[PDB]
Amino acid sequence: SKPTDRGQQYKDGKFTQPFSLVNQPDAVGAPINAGDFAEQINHIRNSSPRLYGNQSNVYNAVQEWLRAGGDTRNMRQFGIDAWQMEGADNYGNVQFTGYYTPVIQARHTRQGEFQYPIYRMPPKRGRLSSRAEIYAGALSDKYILAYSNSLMDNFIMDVQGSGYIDFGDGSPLNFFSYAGKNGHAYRSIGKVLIDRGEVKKEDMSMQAIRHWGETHSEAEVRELLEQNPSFVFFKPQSFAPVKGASAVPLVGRASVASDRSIIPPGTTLLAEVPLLDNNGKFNGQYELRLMVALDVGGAIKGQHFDIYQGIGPEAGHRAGWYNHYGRVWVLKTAP
Repeated sequence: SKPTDRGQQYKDGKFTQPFSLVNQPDAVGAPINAGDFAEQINHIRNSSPRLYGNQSNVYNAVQEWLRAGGDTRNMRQFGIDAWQMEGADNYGNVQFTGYYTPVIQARHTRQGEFQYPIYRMPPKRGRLSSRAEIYAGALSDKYILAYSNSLMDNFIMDVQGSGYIDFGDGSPLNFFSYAGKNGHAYRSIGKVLIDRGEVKKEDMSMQAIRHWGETHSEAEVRELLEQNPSFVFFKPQSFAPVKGASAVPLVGRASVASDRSIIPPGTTLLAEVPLLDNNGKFNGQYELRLMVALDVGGAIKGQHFDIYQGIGPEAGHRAGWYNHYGRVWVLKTAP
């Protein structure tokens, strides 16, 4: 009837439309990320001047409001309208998932836990080998770019097509991009997990696949991954800050991926974000933050938001691996 296990709340009435204008958002206090929000807007200003010009009236009003105190009760003084989203259940519970930029730990030689090679493009002959054959050592060692400490991390990098690598020697972060693919068509690992009853369809995502790997043995991970005979090859690439589809560098917890047809890029959002414990479970608390839609995702549709958590392990922990719920108000100004 009315579950609360994932952060759902029912104190804002029943919604009859996708967005509803409220006199004052049901959120106490001020956003906690004013600095990050400003930094995010500055990135839009410099990286996407066209988008900035079109939304500047909103950003300016929000900035003025924040400097004056940022309390949600004083938003109207600045012409800021708050449109509450009905969410996934028409009770205002907005579906939230998280994503982040992983930093793969790797070494130049195979040592200790680092035993999973990441490859550059081999000759056409070697490209014919399946993932299983490659895992078995079908390719020469001269094509190995690095030895990671996680087979699952390598796969997630395969799907993404690129990834950041830390060799642990204090040198600059390494970036590797898509160079090519092997001669085998890919198969969905997520579909395999869904068919096996291991992961729920609605909770399926790259993060969910990541969590499955963490809760399973090396043999089980390898067995699963081998169900996809495709394999990806990479090449060194000059470092570039993480950007969303909008081409704007993303600021952790100040940006989201959203459905363009519902929440256009550049849209300002005030959100009560559900916090998670060490097991990825809603811990009872929420954080009031401002965020801008600056990315998209293949499975991020409707009123579902994918919060960019940032880069590294901490961002990874905050990302979670299944659906959670918060409240969101789209901020706009009336002419």
